[PDB]
Amino acid sequence: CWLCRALIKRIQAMIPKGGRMLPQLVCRLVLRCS
Repeated sequence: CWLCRALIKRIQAMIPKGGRMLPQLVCRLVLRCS
């Protein structure tokens, strides 16, 4: 989760086209964080 969050936060700025909901949630969704 830490790393997932780091990447997720930075990326948010980068793409206006795609949208990810709050990072803790996003990591669980992909379940990358588990």
